[PDB]
Amino acid sequence: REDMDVINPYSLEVIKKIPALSREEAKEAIDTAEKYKEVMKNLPITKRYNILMNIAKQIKEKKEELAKILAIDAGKPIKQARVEVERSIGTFKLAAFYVKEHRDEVIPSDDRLIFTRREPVGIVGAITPFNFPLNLSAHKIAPAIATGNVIVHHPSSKAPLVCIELAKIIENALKKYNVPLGVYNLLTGAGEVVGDEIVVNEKVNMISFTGSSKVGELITKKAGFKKIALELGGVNPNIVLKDADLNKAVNALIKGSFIYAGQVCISVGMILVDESIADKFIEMFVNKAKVLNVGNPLDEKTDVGPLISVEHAEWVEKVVEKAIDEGGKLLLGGKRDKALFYPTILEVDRDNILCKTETFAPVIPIIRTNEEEMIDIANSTEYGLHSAIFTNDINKSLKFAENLEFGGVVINDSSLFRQDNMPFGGVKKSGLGREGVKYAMEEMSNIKTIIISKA
Amino acid sequence: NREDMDVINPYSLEVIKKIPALSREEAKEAIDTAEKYKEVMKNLPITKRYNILMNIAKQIKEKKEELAKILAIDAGKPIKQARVEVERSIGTFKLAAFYVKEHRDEVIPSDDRLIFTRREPVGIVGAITPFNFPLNLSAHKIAPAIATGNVIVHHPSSKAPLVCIELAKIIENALKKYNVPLGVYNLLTGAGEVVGDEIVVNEKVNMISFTGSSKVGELITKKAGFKKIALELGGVNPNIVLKDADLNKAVNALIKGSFIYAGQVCISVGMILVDESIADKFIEMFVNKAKVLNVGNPLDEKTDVGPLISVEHAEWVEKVVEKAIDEGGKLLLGGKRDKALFYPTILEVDRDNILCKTETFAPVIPIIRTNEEEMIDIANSTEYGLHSAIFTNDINKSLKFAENLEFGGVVINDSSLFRQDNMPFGGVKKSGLGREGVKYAMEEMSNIKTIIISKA
Amino acid sequence: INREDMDVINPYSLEVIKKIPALSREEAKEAIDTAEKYKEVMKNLPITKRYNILMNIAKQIKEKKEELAKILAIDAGKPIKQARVEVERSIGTFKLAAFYVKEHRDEVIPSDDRLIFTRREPVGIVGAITPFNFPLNLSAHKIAPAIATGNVIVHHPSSKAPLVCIELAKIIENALKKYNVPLGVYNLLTGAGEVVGDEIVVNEKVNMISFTGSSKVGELITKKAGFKKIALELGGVNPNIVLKDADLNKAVNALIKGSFIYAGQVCISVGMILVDESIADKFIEMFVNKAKVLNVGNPLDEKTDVGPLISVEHAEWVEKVVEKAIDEGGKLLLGGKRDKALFYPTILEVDRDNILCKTETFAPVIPIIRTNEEEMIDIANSTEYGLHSAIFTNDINKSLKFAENLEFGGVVINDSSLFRQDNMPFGGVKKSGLGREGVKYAMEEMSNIKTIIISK
Amino acid sequence: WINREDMDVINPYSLEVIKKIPALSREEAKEAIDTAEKYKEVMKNLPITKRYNILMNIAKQIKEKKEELAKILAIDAGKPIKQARVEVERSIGTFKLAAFYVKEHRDEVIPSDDRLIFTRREPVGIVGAITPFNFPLNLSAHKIAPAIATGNVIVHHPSSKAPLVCIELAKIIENALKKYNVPLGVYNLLTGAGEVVGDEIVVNEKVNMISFTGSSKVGELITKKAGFKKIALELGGVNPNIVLKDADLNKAVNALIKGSFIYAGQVCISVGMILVDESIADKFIEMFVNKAKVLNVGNPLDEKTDVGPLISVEHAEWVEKVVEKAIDEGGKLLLGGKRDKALFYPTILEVDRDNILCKTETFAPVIPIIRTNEEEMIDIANSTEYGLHSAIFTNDINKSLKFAENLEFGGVVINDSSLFRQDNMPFGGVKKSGLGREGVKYAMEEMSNIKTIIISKA
Repeated sequence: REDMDVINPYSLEVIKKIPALSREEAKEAIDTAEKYKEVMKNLPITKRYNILMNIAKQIKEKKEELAKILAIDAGKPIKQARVEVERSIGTFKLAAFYVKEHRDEVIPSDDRLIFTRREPVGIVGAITPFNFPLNLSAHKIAPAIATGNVIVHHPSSKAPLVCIELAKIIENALKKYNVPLGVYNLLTGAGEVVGDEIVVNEKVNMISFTGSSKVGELITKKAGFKKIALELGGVNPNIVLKDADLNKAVNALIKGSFIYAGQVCISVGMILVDESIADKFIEMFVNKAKVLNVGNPLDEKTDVGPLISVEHAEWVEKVVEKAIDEGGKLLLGGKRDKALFYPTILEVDRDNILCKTETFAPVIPIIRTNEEEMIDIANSTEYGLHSAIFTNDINKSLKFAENLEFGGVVINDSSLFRQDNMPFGGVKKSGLGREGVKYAMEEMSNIKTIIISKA
Repeated sequence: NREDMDVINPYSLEVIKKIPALSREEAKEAIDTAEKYKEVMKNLPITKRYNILMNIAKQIKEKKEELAKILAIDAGKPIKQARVEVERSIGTFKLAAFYVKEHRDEVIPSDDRLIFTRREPVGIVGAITPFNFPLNLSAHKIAPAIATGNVIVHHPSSKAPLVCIELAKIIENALKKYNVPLGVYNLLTGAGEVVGDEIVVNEKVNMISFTGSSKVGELITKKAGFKKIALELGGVNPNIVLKDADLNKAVNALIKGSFIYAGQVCISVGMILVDESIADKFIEMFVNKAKVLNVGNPLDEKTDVGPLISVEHAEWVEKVVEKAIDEGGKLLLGGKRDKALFYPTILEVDRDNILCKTETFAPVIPIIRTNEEEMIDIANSTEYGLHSAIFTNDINKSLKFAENLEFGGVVINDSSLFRQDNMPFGGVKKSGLGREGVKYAMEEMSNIKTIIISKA
Repeated sequence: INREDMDVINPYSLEVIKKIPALSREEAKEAIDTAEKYKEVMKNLPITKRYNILMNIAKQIKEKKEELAKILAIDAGKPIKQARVEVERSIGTFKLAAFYVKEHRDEVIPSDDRLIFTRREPVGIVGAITPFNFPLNLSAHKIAPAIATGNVIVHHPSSKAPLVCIELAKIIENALKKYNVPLGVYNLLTGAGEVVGDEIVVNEKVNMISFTGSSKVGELITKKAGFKKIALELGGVNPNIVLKDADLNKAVNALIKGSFIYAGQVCISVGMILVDESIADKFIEMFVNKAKVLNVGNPLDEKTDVGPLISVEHAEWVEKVVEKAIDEGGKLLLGGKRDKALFYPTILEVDRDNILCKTETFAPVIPIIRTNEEEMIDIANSTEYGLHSAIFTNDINKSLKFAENLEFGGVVINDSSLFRQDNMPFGGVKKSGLGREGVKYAMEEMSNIKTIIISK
Repeated sequence: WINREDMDVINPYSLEVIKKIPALSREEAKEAIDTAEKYKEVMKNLPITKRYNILMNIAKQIKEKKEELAKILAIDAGKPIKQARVEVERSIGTFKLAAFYVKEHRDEVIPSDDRLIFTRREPVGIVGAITPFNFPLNLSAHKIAPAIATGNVIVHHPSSKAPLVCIELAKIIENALKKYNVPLGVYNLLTGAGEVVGDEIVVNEKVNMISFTGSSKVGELITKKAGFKKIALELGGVNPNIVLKDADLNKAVNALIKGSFIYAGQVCISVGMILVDESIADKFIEMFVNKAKVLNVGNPLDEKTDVGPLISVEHAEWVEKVVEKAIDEGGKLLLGGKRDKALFYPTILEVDRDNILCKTETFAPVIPIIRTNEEEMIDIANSTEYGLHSAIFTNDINKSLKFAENLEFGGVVINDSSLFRQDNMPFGGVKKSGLGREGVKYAMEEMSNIKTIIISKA
């Protein structure tokens, strides 16, 4: 069927039309998935390894094609798209490694052998975002397959095309190794229908959701008796102490601020800079931001592409307007061409709307402050995903690292840093559970404790 | 200081004393207060946590016989079993002390970056504990919570709260000794549906750790909201006896599993599935051992089986036994009651019997004779998945059953009742979320922080 | 170099395949001095570069699989189907090393006001001395973890089948060049074991010795190595136990594999079979009948099950051991025949006192002892060795009792002693070894821990 | 033999003979090992609960005898009483930690299709423990506690320079064994000449593992004589402590005073040299000498004593000669350089990188200070044959990490001296300073062998 328009966020053209499943169709797919739980649960290690490795092989073989899809559909600059594709290859490969290597444990006992075994949770409901639709899908699908789960997967309608390609890739791997196709199910359509059904359905055993904090919170209220993993967003504070290497902090913060036009859960949300160096930092940072190439994601020279929709870009514009109304000083940008939003920098105080709002936009509030106020400002939000500190001081770096109420603390690089094999996630309203393949596999399985009593 | 709620001796039915019952508004105030102490708990040094935990254990040891007597009087637990529970609780606190010092974080390899993890408290842990092992099951929530730097709001079951009140005084003594504000640990007594519910629902509580009925656990998942959730629920635990089982050993093990604490344990034997070829011999042997059990006063040293926790429960169990007999269940022993004192009761039934899908929390044992190829299916046929057991000397069959039994625990050659306190413990399906055992509970009661140091 | 000093022999035809360099001690010393110059380069090689080199080695091996397999057949006398399996394993070993460079975990230890963490660093120069029998995968098991852990390598391969190691050395050189690493980080040193291998053992610049081969040589190494880390993978007379309740068809098939894979020239090959008296006749008949039909001949033939022993010299010696075994009262049941180095599957029934029960023959010569259960553990543990043991039984209690009481680095239940999953920790106790292999385990042997303490 | 009075035991402060103890012949050592062999099965099969109980009871007895044991350290080892108490407290902790690891140590399961693969740790057999004079109670505990925990029989030679606390510990172990009905033959204290009794433990083919703590010279000879045994060595070094120009000087001085002068410098991780940036060298030296000046040097039984005597007059005389040589080579004496029998006073010299003190482990309160530039420091620090502990004082993130990664040592301490050891951390040296790691959990791994068990499924 051809139900739902898929849009190129740069040109605004309809790229194509895809199926939008009804709630009853979503229920049907879940019923089908349930029938294959036994097949997946019993799939040998060698078979899961082979499937995961073959998925990585196909992605590698179609790397440029997949990167182009990310550029056209997600608006992702082609150089950045290639990086995401490369990461997705790594993710499937690492899950293949862990099928073979994941360790269970033996616990000492007099006259008993006590050991653990991990078994699938059953049906994993994977709900993936528009921004890194390929690698973030890989971060749910790969550990799910690794742990013998059946999958129902709803991708974001804002950039579904790479996920459709991944589903075909998965289907090929499954066919190659004689596994029924019903073990993996891509369900496209409205989030509030298909996504909602995955969350609510009593046959689904676990929800793994990456996306907005608002939606994540709603899931906790509607999911019922299921395991729940949430990877949400935040307003990620990046702190520049008076002793920081300023050139290196600027370069790091340009990346953290403007990669994928700020549409990353760990994008820079606010910069707190010591008053003594604030003028110099601000000048250096604005000057570097000025020279970024803003435009067509398909162009090799493009640094910053469009936001995912005009509707979102319009919303960002109003937020920047509100920020200026509250006394924010515009230092760069604040301009918009349809969905193409230009790098925008303001100096604001800690009470500004931008300090409390995740904009998913290339909009950067800078707060000049004393060291004594920084931790309090950094911790002042309802979120707690990533934070960062730039300093050369051992004592200060450790004090900040301990006291920052965040799932991740980065020293001398921006909040945007994630090494794919590290445990990754947020506290407060920013998440539940940790991702990264090893960690996701642990969430996507249940422990069985086996006790053999000795005569 | 309020005398609101009766506490009952389930053997004599006498009111032992009256304790406070907090209103919802009083529970909210207590949670608000606890919130104030999150920072002090979070920053308590390792040495201080260690010292607090060891001193709790020391105090429990000192009062061991006194605490055991309270379990007998208040929970109806035979004194020999009460002493075992107290000893376990000492171990639980000491193990938490060990882990505060020994729990390991990790380093992830990276070119030109130092990446390592750190565990931090979840914040306020809401601990809701059951009447059946109210001392050690409280220890299994409190000890790891203190170890991981959490503030605690704790609601104990009203059916046997007295030992929890004594433990609270003990914790208070330890906190005073090491100059920690008392507000870091809070015992909130009263109606489960008022105080326990408020702990579950309140937005300031960061994590719920509940042990008790499956029905209540299910409801908690719908009402908790944005919180970490650990649930230790129940089940109808199938115990499987194959053709080749050592029958003497299986009988002895299953007597314990069936009748310890009058079957009021989440991992108590809920059904026995026995091979047809040995069913007659097994059943005769099993009934004959159950016949000689001493039923009576929990304070008596020779007592094997004490009362159920309430008359109300005993009356309900009686009804279920009646219904089981209505459906064709064959009464082999017991089926008699003296107020809350319920006698060991054994029936032969088929897989469709009400007892095969009802958690009775009672000394009532359905036995199904069947064939091997049916056993896994019957075992897996409930909505629950806590513990299962198999008695066999066959390697291939033991592994087949171990893999295929849909349970959080599978016990080979001992009953479902087995739990070593330092093992990961918990259920699948409607029997739980998360694992207990101090090391595992600590992992649930903390969040990971990933720290990345970028090198030149 | 380009010198043609030492004959390399095809053990089937006994023809000289070619001549290779035989390094002098002074040339070995010179090579070790070279390796020393590159310790700093290797120690600082980034993770990505180590990963890339190891994956590229696996890629090239895969691309040359059939060629490498043919070399094993011609040089080691290994039947071609078995040769392919070795090559396949070696690809996996390099790949697994690649993944552990990325995933290996260090730890963080709790401390008030201090961050304490570990860091693994290379031992420095790893001296690898590899055997003739699995020269490719056993070289992979030393080289792959060495590179992963940032060590320089000096490697002496067995002169009895050095050709595949010369090919692996070229593959290593290609990978090093591709990623701009000096070739001096890996050095293949061919020649006499007692000259070149000995220099590696004795040289004070070598930091660790990893040796796989004869127990005699391994013992010598402990006396000659001095102040170095030492890992030894030696042999044994591996006992395989068949209890009266074993699945006989399965035990026979498993034991045919364990007895006759690579003509018994494996450190974990079946050294003796102990069989319960009650089933001894049936077992022996079944085992002899399966052994009878094995195809003995040219390893290049796809049909061949059993190729030649590695030398005429060794085959002559085995023949004398068999003669002595017969002298002692051994009963010849099959074979005993020899054609140059081609030794036919040979089976004797003997008693526990026979020379075969104490002698590692590295040959297709299988002593069978009929006995009772209670004597089995004592017979099995009666040697100076302790590599692998196996037991065939369906009995849980007996399997657990034997597993605990067998004095061996490995205990295999319901498969023969020959079993080794490449990712399991592998090695021996008593005179059979020091340390464990398998990539993750070798990486630990080939690194030193650094504890770093940051005081706050 | 228990009644024999063969060998003098000396108080290093008064030089008085405290008492005379047995010295076993090689043949008596052989017999003790033969007898220990007979109890290998008993120890190997001792239940977890029994091992736990024995370990906890040893800890309980040490705690009940704390003051007495501390006094023995003062009198026999010359250890200031305040430091003796600390050692005793650590030893209680070591036995308790072993108790918890008997219960908590984890084995692993490895994935396999249709196979259950798991590991089991089993004892090495007979552990030959050879312990030093300097921390004779806790360093004995660091070998005994893990050995018992892992089901090994023990033959234990304590240093004859301070054996009395080890005789006391042996009685304590005997009491615990008796209490829990274990034969006394599972643990054997063998006193006498190191070159007789220690040598026999090293060479005897029935001993399965050697764990030795002491001089690097003796450690090296063990590697040449042990043969086919597992070997763990905890040796010494000349431990470099580096003070960068951005260091907190007050903190560095306090930390280095402890590291330099605790137990009169007779610690394997004692400060061996201080490298200090040229730019701050004068200020640091003045502060360091001034704090060292006010240390109380005297009778270890006095509560006020900071520094007691060296373990022997022989050693003190040798140290005197080394200081003389250091001065001959151009070393500038800043403090001390004086001896009263075995009582050696805090001694500080400014020297260059080529001075004898930069290459010599003195086990004495003698501290060479070398002023240099930052870029020379790693090379000077790494220039010895040893590699136990190093330290760096700095507030700079990048520099701390650079030094931490490039210092060729088993331990690197940032902002405390080389003397730091948390008992639960893996502890040991590279180069000539060791093999293996101690710390209960780590020693348990060294003192056991892995068994891999594979259950093949149908």
